[PDB]
Amino acid sequence: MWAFPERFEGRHVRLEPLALAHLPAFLRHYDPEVYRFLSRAPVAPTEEALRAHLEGLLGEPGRVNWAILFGKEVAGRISVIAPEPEHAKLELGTMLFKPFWGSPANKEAKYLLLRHAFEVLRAERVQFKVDLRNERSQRALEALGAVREGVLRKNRRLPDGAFRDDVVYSVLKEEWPGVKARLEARLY
Amino acid sequence: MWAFPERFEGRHVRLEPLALAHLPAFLRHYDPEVYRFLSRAPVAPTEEALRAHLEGLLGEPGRVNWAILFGKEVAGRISVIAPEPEHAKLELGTMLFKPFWGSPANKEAKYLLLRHAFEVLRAERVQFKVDLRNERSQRALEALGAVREGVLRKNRRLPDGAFRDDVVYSVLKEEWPGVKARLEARLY
Repeated sequence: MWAFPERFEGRHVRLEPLALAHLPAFLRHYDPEVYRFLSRAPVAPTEEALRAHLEGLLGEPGRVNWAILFGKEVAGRISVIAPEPEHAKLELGTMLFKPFWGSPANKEAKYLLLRHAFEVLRAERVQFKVDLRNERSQRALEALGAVREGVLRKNRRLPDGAFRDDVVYSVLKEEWPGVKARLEARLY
Repeated sequence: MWAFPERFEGRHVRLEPLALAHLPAFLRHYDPEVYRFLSRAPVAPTEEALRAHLEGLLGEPGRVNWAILFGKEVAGRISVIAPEPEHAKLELGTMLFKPFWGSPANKEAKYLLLRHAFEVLRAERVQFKVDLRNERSQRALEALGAVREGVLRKNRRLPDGAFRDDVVYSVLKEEWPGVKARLEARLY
């Protein structure tokens, strides 16, 4: 199994293990737009629905989650999804609360995790998956330098029964130096 | 959970649950080319290596496997991989022994499973994944009418440490009638 740090320290954010103790941050910054392109979105603007969503993140087998701390606030979370050491690959996904969109939080959280994945764990592939309707995130990944591999059509079903398409992107180990450079220029 | 038939009866082949009892067929028709683009390929042309490969197929969580019987021979196998009823999708994969390549076995096995998936289980998406180096299978899926969605770069690692790219294809429920028609014209 791969081991990851419980905590990361960046110039703009710090990461710590996501926990139920972080729920208040989720209750303080609820905006449906933040969850609309995520699976198992909170079903209502309530503590119960948000608790269920957070418990879902913490309970997914193999998933490792960190809260992203930006100043005195929890800005969101970043997750290592389905890590597969045997294939030297993993998936990375982030979600930031609305007030922090456009802050350096998302980029530095990714920088910290990508660096550990590629430089320490020697991952060959890190993939990202986003809803075809999530333009904002596709632009963010394009800016990051991730490669758009394609669209998994009707790859997820919502509670109401409608289907969504997933755009798959990836950064390969050979591409990390270039990606790292772009991120450092933008962050530091 | 989705329920599948233990047995299928076609005009050219019949399907029955894959089992250890089928191992002799694997030992009677060994050819490394048949496994070169599959993960966990038999590590040697031996009973032990082939037994390990077959046990691997039977032990993968959620995987449902059938032996394809063509006349008095076991021609290969077909598998439902990672079925996810909650998202109305599954993956389908086949492997035929060399002597049966070009026979109607592969197409009818797929026809039978695709029909059950789309018409009975109401699947919205059936995906196929093949090694970018497996030209033969990519041509077979093109002929089937599956849509090439993209290439997952360095998506699997081999025992020797080299990486392989996976081409992802899919057939959506709306596309099944067209696919079914092409298959029936070719089979019947």
